[PDB]
Amino acid sequence: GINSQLPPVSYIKAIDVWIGACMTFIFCALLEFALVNHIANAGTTEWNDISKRVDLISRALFPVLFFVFNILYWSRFGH
Amino acid sequence: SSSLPSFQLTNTSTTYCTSVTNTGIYSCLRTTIQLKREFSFYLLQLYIPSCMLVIVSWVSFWFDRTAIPARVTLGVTTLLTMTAQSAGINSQLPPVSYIKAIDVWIGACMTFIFCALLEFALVNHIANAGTTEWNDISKRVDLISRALFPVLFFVFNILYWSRFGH
Ligand SMILES: *[C@@H]1O[C@H](CO)[C@@H](O)[C@H](O)[C@H]1NC(C)=O
Repeated sequence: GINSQLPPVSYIKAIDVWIGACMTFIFCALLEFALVNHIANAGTTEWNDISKRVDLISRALFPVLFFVFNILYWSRFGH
Repeated sequence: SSSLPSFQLTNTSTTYCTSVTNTGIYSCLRTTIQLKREFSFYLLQLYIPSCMLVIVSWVSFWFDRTAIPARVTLGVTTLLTMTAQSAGINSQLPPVSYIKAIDVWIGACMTFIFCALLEFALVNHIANAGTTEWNDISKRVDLISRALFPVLFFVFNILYWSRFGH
């Protein structure tokens, strides 16, 4: 919906960056669950502890990394 | 060079184009400009998104056969998404009636997800048989596709860019 209203140009606009970013953060989010499900299937007690660990990390990792990008993005395009 | 909206001017050239026509021989000057596009934009807008989608279609192979809701949803959503992705792209390409390179690269990703959704159908079909041997074949198909698809895509990737890097 966004892409089909931006004036046609053939160089990377700032919004185009911010779109691909969100596209990545959701791609990684859907990817994170795939890793968790993969290691959780193992019956060993250690792998279960790692599966739970990956979740607990991402619970606060992603909001941090996005906030990092958030800072980087606006500072780059706040001129 | 900056002024141009959609193209980037690389080169200029002053040559002669004096030719001989039915009416006679007329002297002629031809100035020429060379426009090529920024690969950067089209890479981020068109190519990279679909690369993520093809990768997503692969992670259904790393899920076991028993999780039917997992691999069905992954397979059908990825295909729906690609059709939408292709729709957003297709409705901004300048109207032409010959196969563009991007158009090839779209139909390819469309196929790799069609085959991914198809792979699970094969696995689910042979896994229903109670025999332990079919089960080992069911599990084998998964383990292959886990590394088969990324290879075949990487093969196509090589072929594609080499064909369209001229
Ligand atoms: C640009 O034009 C010059 C002059 O003819 C030529 O020597 C050069 O090869 C051209 N460059 C490209 C991009 O081919």
